[PDB]
Amino acid sequence: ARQVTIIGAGLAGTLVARLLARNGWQVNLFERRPDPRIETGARGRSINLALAERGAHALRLAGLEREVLAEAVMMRGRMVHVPGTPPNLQPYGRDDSEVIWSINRDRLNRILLDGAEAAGASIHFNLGLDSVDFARQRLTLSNVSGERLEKRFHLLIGADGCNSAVRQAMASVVDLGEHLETQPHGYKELQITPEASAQFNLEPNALHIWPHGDYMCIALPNLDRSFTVTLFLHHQSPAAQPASPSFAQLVDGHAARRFFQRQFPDLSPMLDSLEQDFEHHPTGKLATLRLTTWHVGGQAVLLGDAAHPMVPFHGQGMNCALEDAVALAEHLQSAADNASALAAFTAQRQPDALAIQAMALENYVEMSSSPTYLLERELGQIMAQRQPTRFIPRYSMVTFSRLPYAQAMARGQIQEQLLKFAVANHSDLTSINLDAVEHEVTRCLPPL
Ligand SMILES: Cc1cc2nc3c(=O)[nH]c(=O)nc-3n(C[C@H](O)[C@H](O)[C@H](O)COP(=O)(O)OP(=O)(O)OC[C@H]3O[C@@H](n4cnc5c(N)ncnc54)[C@H](O)[C@@H]3O)c2cc1C
Ligand SMILES: O=C(O)CCn1c(=O)oc2cc(Cl)c(Cl)cc21
Ligand SMILES: [Cl-]
Repeated sequence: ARQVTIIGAGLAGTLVARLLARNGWQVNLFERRPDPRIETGARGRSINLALAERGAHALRLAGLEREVLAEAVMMRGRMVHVPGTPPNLQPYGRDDSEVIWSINRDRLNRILLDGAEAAGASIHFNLGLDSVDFARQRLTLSNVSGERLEKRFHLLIGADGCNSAVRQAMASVVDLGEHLETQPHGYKELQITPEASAQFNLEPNALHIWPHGDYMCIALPNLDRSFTVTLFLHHQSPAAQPASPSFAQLVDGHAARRFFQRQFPDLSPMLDSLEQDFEHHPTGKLATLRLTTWHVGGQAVLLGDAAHPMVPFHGQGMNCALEDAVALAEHLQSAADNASALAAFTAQRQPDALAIQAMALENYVEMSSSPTYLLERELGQIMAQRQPTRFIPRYSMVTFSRLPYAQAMARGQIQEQLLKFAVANHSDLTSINLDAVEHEVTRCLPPL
């Protein structure tokens, strides 16, 4: 039986542990945090995420989809809250088969842990990777107190998140060709209780957005009708706009309350614990990190956030990480050797990770910050109606299909240019020749 050591019992690491263990690999998975399945007297994490077709299909292959979906809330569409305008749902797809699912992060992680153990993986908690000696094939782990433990390894999988210790260890034996693109927005998680969401008639089966140009709020529903709200706001005000809102200006919870009362007046009354949440929940950091290299020979490989940190504006990081886990297990299972598997996995996934990193950055303006847009959207709908196997909106290709991200991006670019050019010198749809636009669709977009 082939042996593997996985660092990080998060989403990708646990899924790849199950896929490999059920194929007979001897799997040891190491996690810095305690086992979340061991109930303590501490209050649990209300953190949630959007599960889409890529993630759901990965869970389906693993035999875990039904269990995960049993505690997921359907989000049929985007509910945009602009003061004055009544909120009106913008459906994501054609029917309820084209939806996204809101799931509690910790619940997803517990289901994956049970799944990895049921397949035969051994999971070791309270052990964070500190260093790797590639030449001697040993690694060093430690608990929070720094009590060290050394282990021999044969194949090392870094599924240890955006601040990957495996990636840091690889960077000492190979040039990873890392390019870091910092994101000016920080984030803060806030809560809407079930009583407040019901009192204000906040739709449970939708993804909610409060756009505000350079900043915005989003909310995802929970099974109990509470919502987790995320504020995206610049860490600091730029030199060009010193007065512009930023986390630096929000000195305490009371300052945060005044900011919400002014900028998000229909949201502030639903946020009963705004002051406490603001002061007790730390401000998160966002970034895009691109690597030229994801592996060291046949010895180690990165996947998920360890390989390609991305901004969260498309809700695709976990989806991508689960898609990576499937691809990695498939390559490892069937390759001539580990070195061939890792090189093939990297070559296949790198262009797709670059594509979703670029599309995630682009989705921010779509959510937060039109006259030409409406006519383009209108013409796009007719083209999707006339040619449903050729004209598929980029959001649908990314969210509801398994088309490689790079292909979704390439087809999306053709569509965006086609629409932009077609509407360019026209006031309305009546002056636009629909057959000439459809001609371009049949000429430039092969059927899927
Ligand atoms: C604000 C925000 C919202 C998001 N919303 C969505 C969404 O709606 N949909 C979506 O698809 N994605 C979303 N994402 C992205 C998603 O959270 C990540 O892409 C995903 O969790 C990556 O999975 P992973 O397994 O690679 O890493 P992680 O889930 O971070 O797991 C890494 C694991 O490694 C462990 N670890 C770290 N260092 C060590 C070490 N040295 N030794 C041992 N263990 C270690 C960690 O404790 C953790 O258990 C969001 C991200 C952010 C920041
Ligand atoms: O474009 C939209 O209507 C939503 C995009 N999105 C998503 O699907 O899941 C998400 C999760 C988060 Cl955290 C963010 Cl910021 C956006 C999304
Ligand atoms: Cl994301």
